[PDB]
Formats: sequence, C-alpha cells, structure tokens
Amino acid sequence: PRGSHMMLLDVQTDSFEWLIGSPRWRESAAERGDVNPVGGLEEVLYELSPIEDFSGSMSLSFSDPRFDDVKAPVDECKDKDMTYAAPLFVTAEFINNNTGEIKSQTVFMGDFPMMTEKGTFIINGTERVVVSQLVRSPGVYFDETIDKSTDKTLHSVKVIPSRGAWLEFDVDKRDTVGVRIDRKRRQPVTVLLKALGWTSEQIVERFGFSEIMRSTLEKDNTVGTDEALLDIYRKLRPGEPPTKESAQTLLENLFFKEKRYDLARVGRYKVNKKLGLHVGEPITSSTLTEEDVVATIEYLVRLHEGQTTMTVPGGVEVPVETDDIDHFGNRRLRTVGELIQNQIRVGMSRMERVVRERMTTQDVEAITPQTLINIRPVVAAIKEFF
Amino acid sequence: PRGSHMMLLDVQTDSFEWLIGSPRWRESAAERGDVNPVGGLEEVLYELSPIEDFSGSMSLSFSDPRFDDVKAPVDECKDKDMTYAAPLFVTAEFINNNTGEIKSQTVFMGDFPMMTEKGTFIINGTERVVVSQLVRSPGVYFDETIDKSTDKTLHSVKVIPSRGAWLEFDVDKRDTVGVRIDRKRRQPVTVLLKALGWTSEQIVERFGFSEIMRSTLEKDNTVGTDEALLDIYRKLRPGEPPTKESAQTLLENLFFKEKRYDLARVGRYKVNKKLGLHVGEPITSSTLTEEDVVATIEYLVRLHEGQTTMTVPGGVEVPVETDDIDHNRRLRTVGELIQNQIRVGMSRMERVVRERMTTQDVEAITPQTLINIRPVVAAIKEFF
Repeated sequence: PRGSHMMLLDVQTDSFEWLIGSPRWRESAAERGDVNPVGGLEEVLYELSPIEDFSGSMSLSFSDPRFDDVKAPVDECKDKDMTYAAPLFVTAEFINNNTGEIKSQTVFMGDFPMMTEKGTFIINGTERVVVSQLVRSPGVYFDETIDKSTDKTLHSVKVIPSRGAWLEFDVDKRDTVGVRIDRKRRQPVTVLLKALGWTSEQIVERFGFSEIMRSTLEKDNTVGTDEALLDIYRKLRPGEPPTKESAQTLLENLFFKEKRYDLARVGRYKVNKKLGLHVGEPITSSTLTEEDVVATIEYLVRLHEGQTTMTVPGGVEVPVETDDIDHFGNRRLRTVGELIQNQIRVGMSRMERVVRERMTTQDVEAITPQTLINIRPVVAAIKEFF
Repeated sequence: PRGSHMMLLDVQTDSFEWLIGSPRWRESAAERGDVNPVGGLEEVLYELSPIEDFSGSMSLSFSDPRFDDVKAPVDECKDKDMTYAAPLFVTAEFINNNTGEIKSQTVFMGDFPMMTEKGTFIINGTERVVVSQLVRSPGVYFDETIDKSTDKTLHSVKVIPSRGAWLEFDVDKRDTVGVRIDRKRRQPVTVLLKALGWTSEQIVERFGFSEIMRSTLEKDNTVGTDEALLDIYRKLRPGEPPTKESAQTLLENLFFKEKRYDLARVGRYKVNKKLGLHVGEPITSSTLTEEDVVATIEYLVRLHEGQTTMTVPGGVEVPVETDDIDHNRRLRTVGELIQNQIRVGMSRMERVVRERMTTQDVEAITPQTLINIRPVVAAIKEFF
C-alpha cells in the first residue's frame, strides 16, 4: 500500500500521453525543450531489442509502436461491459545472421486500454482510476535483521537502479555470503566474482580478511570463470541451452550497459557517495561498474564483522553503517504512465523468453516475427494490472 | 503513504454524494434498502448536537446541512485560479432552558469544494484527485520489538477504533509501562489507572504479579485521582488552565461516550475475543469500557512477563500472544476522509461555543454570537 494521498490530474494524464508517445506529448516536449524525446513504449521496445538466441545466429528487434483507432466509444464500452482500448502495432524485424536475410513485419501486440477524457480507464464496463505510487528511489541500501530461528545478526544489501535488474547480497545464518541476481535464486557471491574474471587468488587477496568469504569460497562448487558464468545462466534462464558467450552477454547487459540498466544521476551519485567512488569525477555513465559490485560486497562484509570504516582502492574512507534510514528522501513518485510501462516490461520479458526458445525449435527458413512472437504474456500483464 | 493503488470512480463520486446528502444519494440509498439514511455532514452535526454548557442551562444544536448553487462553473474556476466550491449553510438553534426560549438561525459555515464529474476538485485553478486510503481496521493489536541499545524485548499495544481517539500502551527499555492518549506524549500507565479512580492498593492488587507495574507505580509522581486527571489534561491540552471537571469530562468524551468514540461491531467483537470479555453476551454498545482498558494493560503486562494465558475477573481464559497485523485493513473513501476533517474543524468550533456560553449574556446570546466558522474553513483549506 504505497499510493499517493493526492494527485494532480494533469501530471498523470501527461504521463499517459508520454507512455503512448502521443503528438501532444511531442509538442509539449518540443516547447518545454528539447530534443531526444523517447516515448514510454518506445523505450521498452528499444530496451529488449535485439533479442538473440544463444548461438547467436538469430536476432529480433522491435520499434515504432503506434495505435489504431479505438474499437468502441466510451459509452458503448460502458453499456456493453467492454474495455476502452486501441490496438497496438509495432515494427518487428527478424534477422538470420548466417545469411544476412532480413524479414520485417507489422505485428499486433494486443488491445491497449486508453485513458479517457476524465483521466480514467474503462475496464470491462467499470471506470477506474490508477493511482501514482511511492517507490524506493535509486541507491544502494544496507540493512540489519535478526534471524527468526537462531537469532544471529544478519546483513543484506540492495542495489536499486532507476531502471533495470536488482542486485542483492546477504550474509545468512549458515555463515555464507550470497548474491541474488534479478530476484532469482541465491548463489555464493564468489560465483559472481569469478564470472567477472576473478581468480580464487584475487578473491583471497581482496576478501581474505573475512572468514565467511573464505568459507564461502570453499563451499562454492564452481571452478573457473567459465563455470561461474554458466551457473548464472542456469539460475536466470532455466531449461535454456547455456554457452560461455551468451552468459557473458547476459551478465554484461544486466548491469553494465546503458540499454537495459540505468542508475540515473541520483542513483550514481548516491552509490559513489556511499562507497566513496569517483572522488573527483562528474556523473557521466549511469551503469554499474565492476568496482561498484566489488565495493558493495566488501562494504557488506565489513559491516558484518563490525567494522565502521572502509577504503576501496583509489577511493576515500567512508563510514560503514546500515542505511536504516530507509524512509523520507529515499522514495520517489511513479506516475501512472511509469507504472503501466513497468508492467509492460514484465510482460515483454516473458514474451522475450518465448522468442528465444522458439528460435531453437523452429525452422530458420520458416521463421518470421509472427512465428516467434506470443503476445499472451503482454495482454496477461495488462489484464493483471487492471 | 497509504493510498489505494486503484480507485473505482463511481465509488468515490457516490461517497461524495453521501457526504453532502444529495437527492441522488438519498435515492441510491433507498433502492439498496438502507432504512433511514443519514448523510456525511448530517452525521457530524448529530454527533455534536446538542452543545450544552456545564450547568445545563442552555444548548445549541445543528441540523439541515444544505448548499446553494456553486459560485463559478468548472471552466471559469480553471481560468481565474478560483476554487470550485459551493456555500454551506446549516440550521442552528439556541435553547434557553431557564426561559424555554428558542432562537433558530441559518448559519453560513464556509465555501465547500465540490467534486467534479471526473472525481476531482478545482483548488485555485488546479485540478486534483483525492485518493482513498487503507487504514488499520478496528481492534486491539499487540506486537513485539527489540531495542537496539539493550537487546531488550519490548511490547506495545494499540487500541484502534472505527472512529475516535487512539490508545497505546508500551513497555520501554527502562522497564516502565507507559500510555499514549490521542497520540499525545507518554505518561506512566498508573496515571491513567489513578485517573479512572484506582487507588495504589487496587493497582498493586490487580497488577502486583508484575515487577514493572510495581516499578512504574513507584516512579509515578502523581498522588491520587485528581492529580492524575490534571496531568492528563496538561498533556492533552497544553497552555490551558486545568480544572477538576474539564479533565474528567475530557476523559469520558475520549473513549466512553458514543458521541466521540466508536469501535464498531467488528471492533467490539475483536476486543471481546482477544481479551476474553463477555464471551456469550450480545453487543449493546461500541464504546470502550474501563474493563477493556484494564484488561488490555494486563494482557500487555502478562505478554511481557512471558505468560501464555490470561483470565480477566469474570471473563474466560485466552491465549497471550502478539498479533501479526499483516492484512486487517479497511478502505476510507474520499467522502469519509473529508468528513473526518469536518469533525476536526467542528470540534474546535465547538470549544469556542462552550467558551462563549460562559462569558456572554444569555439574553443576548444567539447562534451567530456563539459560532465562529474559522477553524472549519481552516480544516477544509488545509485538507486540500
């Protein structure tokens, strides 16, 4: 329950105009100034494009989202218990990287519920008002709890971007240090370290001061960078055929590429500040770095052993403490358009999984965008939202 | 932040029709089978009527909340930075109980922001959406906490009504049992007991099993009921001269009178089961009782003692445990939200009436001389 107590109608309706990339939004973005304006649905399509198989001999890209006219007037949608919506169409482009052949099509991506003049939606005849929400603002947040069972003191940390996957570390009751990538299952943190190119020697050179890091390294079953990369792939894409190259591409696109990851200026500043990085640098790139990952793990571990300061290589000394003040200032306001955009992403990612798996079972000459694209996860996500 | 994630527009517009007691609502509430329907503003006026002076020699009562036409239309209010509103009038009659004379007048209560067809309000030209909230449902809720500085287990309890003042008890890290009334400042719980007419002997008799209750009673600097009542009044009403009577009156009005306090049937039931009170008896009232207050303190105290069972005098055995307040919760519509701000404004308007009832000449007293609508317009202006 994180809804606003009060909303400005115009701010929310403007955010829906943005989400659908409407003309009025373009001219409002043109006056207020200025260029590089990207629609909400535009962004989502741009983010996941291109979708590739593990080979990767196939790619599929999305672009140019637009709408047809509404299927029925509002009053007709009310007196017939229908949803006020407009058909969504995108430009999908399939590429066979072996031949270089390109197959472009227009694809229907489902009926998209449109905001009325009242700033409302009409779902199944019922008029609804979507409320803006207060969510955790970008940053890196450390905390402390007590285990329900053994009553040991536990520490965890969340790297929360403005946009993209979550990265979570924790010390558990079995004295291990773990990593959760994109809310997936828990792995020993040494796995992620190796996937980034760290040898066991470098790991003990850096984290040898901690015994739980030395024990985690022992009870860690991966041997080498390649094996760690594949363990991550299996945790994130179960049932799908792993390769060293696609897992490597996967990890890069999760945190280190601007396309699907963004801390934004506020997140990048707060991460630098908290960990003592970029001591004299301005904010340019808003992706995570290898330094951020290593620093965060070190911070968590020193926090667990009861240390109060720390200094990363080339950084300044910072206090090591929980961010227990995870209230007031550490929250931001997500408009209606942004909320819908987020649910679109979720549906899109499930659609993206089906594309990859259909790329491995379909005949490459019969493969078109239409054969690859199942829009059900997208219409189910919107359905779930309302 | 406790707003809904989604509202149904027809629910919110209906709640506003209910608030202003419109004919549209009165119809809608007739076909639904609601017998004897009462509007939102109408309900509030009843809760505070009549306002009687201490001596019982005069009274002031309110009725018939009604509106004229709105000042400017929606468009005109948007263009001129005007608030889209309609003047509110009530009927207020003053009775002199000595002479039997009645003085009835129509009183202006201020400009009332009206909800549009979009479920919005135009305030100074800007269109705004008030959001329904999810609040804690009625009942009595015990929880457990760990103090960082001592690793001590702390327990707290909140008695939440459907309508009215909160009541909180807690065990701190100094092993004192305290109370917060209407979310005001903490006092030792023995002050509340003394204020309710309990003596130290009666307190030691009922709560002697607890060392922290003995300790709280020791460190309690209040001697007797009268001193306890004054201390409470000081905490609840700062800057104001504390008398004997206006302290007892305040405490009665907080929890034990229907005018200002309502557990609702769900609350009354939940409190009964939790504390093992009136096991088979039917619900006759939804106010708090002294029995509830004492039982709640005892529960919290036994909870801290590590005890697993409690049997209140004349009650049944209940398990002693914390509550896992996960879900419950209830929905407060926009109309109900506005109604609560009206209550606040009206209650301040009420205190001024009582003040003016003392210092004015009864033969010159009219409803217009008693009613100052400034706290009401302030509560409304603040809300939006």
